Amino acid sequence: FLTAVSSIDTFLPVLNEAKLQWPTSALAASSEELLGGYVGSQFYLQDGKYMQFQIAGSSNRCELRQMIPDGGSEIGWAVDDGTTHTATSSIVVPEQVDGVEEVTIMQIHSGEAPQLRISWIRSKSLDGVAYEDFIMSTVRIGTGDSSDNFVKTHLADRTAGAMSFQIDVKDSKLTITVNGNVVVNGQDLSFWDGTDSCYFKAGAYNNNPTSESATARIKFAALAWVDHHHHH
Ligand SMILES: O=C(O)[C@H]1O[C@@H](O[C@H]2[C@H](O)[C@H](O)[C@H](O[C@H]3[C@H](O)[C@H](O)[C@@H](O)O[C@@H]3C(=O)O)O[C@@H]2C(=O)O)[C@@H](O)[C@@H](O)[C@@H]1O
Ligand SMILES: O=C(O)[C@H]1O[C@@H](O[C@H]2[C@H](O)[C@H](O)[C@H](O[C@H]3[C@H](O)[C@H](O)[C@H](O)O[C@@H]3C(=O)O)O[C@H]2C(=O)O)[C@@H](O)[C@@H](O)[C@@H]1O
Ligand SMILES: [Cl-]
Repeated sequence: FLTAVSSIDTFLPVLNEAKLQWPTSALAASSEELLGGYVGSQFYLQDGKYMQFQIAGSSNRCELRQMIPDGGSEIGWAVDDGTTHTATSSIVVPEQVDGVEEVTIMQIHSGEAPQLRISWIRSKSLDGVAYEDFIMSTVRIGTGDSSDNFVKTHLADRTAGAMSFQIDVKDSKLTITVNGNVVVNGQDLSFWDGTDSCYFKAGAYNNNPTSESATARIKFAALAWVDHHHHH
C-alpha cells in the first residue's frame, strides 16, 4: 500500500499550511485531510523520505497551495506589504519521461496570474543560449503575452541529487537562492504592488506536454513557508 506523506514528521508544518489541488485546481485534500493521512499515487511518501507528486495531462497539477495555518482559508498577501515572504524547498527532480516538456515545481501566484514559476525544462533557448535539462525561473512583469512581459533565467542544470531553493519577496523585490547561491538578486515585482491575493505553491504542474498521458514526477525532501513574524 502507498505510504502517506503525513506518516513522518518532515512535512507536517507545510501540510498544516496548504491544501492539495489535483488533478486540476479543484480541491483534492484539505490541510486537515493531508495531516490525516490523505494518500494516492499522485501524492505519497517515497523512500520513507520524499513527498512525491505525480501528474499527467496538459495544465493539470498535483500541487500544494498556501493556506492560512491551522485549518484556515486561502491566504493572500502582497509583494509590497513590507513583510518578507519566504518559501524553502529541497527537491529531487528525476529524469522526466518522454512527452513531459516543462514541470513547474514552485510558484508565486495570485488571483489572476503567476508572478513566478520555477520549472524544470527539457530544452529551451534563453537570451541566445541553448540549455537542456535545467531549472528555470519565469517572472511576470506584466500581464501581456509578448516576451517583454517576462524575465526568464537559467537557475541551474538539473542534478540527480537534491537541490535547495529559497524564494524571498520583500518590498516588491524577489530573490531566488539555489544550493545556497543567490541566482536572482532583487528582481523587480513592483508591477504587482497592491495585489493582495498572492500565495505560494509547490508540487508538480505540467506545462505544454507533447503527450497528455506522460506522467511528470517530482520528489520533495523538504518544503516550508517560513513566517518571519512567528505567529503562534
Ligand atoms: O520560449 C519562449 O519564450 C516561448 O514563450 C511562450 O509563451 C510562454 C510564456 O513566456 C510563459 O512561459 C507562459 O507561461 C504560462 C504557463 O505555460 C502556463 O500556461 C500557466 O502557468 O500560465 C503561464 C503564463 O501565462 O505566464 O507560457 C507561454 C506559452 O503559452 O508557452 C511563447 O511566446 C512561445 O512562442 C515562445 O517560444
Ligand atoms: O486556472 C486555474 O486553475 C487557477 O486555479 C487557482 O485556484 C483557484 C481556483 O479558483 C480553484 O478552482 C479553487 O477555487 C476555490 C477558491 O479557493 C475559493 O476561495 C474557495 O476555496 O472555493 C473555490 C472552489 O472550490 O472553486 O482554488 C482557487 C485558489 O485560489 O486556491 C490556482 O490553482 C491557480 O494556480 C490556477 O492558475
Ligand atoms: Cl497551456
